[PDB]
Amino acid sequence: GKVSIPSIVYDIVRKNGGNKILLVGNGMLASEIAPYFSYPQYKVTVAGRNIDHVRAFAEKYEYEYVLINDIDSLIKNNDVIITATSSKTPIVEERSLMPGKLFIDLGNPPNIERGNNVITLDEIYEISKKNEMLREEK
Repeated sequence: GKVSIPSIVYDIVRKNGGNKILLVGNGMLASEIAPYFSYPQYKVTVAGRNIDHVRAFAEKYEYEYVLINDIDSLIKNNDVIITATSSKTPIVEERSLMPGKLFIDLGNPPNIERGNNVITLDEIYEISKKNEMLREEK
C-alpha cells in the first residue's frame, strides 16, 4: 500500500486506465506529481489561468500546455482531470463533471465542486495514513 501522495495519485490513475491527463496546477504539489506521468505512457496537458507560470512548469516536465478558456473543451478531450491550484471558487462546476472521466481535486480550497464523483486530497491522505499504519502492522 502506497503512502506518498503522488504515488497514490499515480496508482489511482493507473488503475483507471486513462492516458490523457489534464493537470490544472503548476505549484509544489503539481511538481510532486509530474515525475509520475511522462510521455508516451501519458499525455499530460498543463492548464492554468496564469500563462507564464503554466509555460515554465510545462517546460520543466516537457508537457503540452494551454490557457484555460472553456474548461469543458479540455475535460471533453481528456480522460483524467487533476486539479492542484488555488481558486476562490471551483474552476470546475458540477455541470462539467462528465461521465467516464476521473476527477481528482488536490486543491485548497476546492478546485472542483465537491461530491462522490470527485476524490479529494483529504481522501487521498486518508488512504495514505491507513497504509502508513497498515505497513507497520504484522
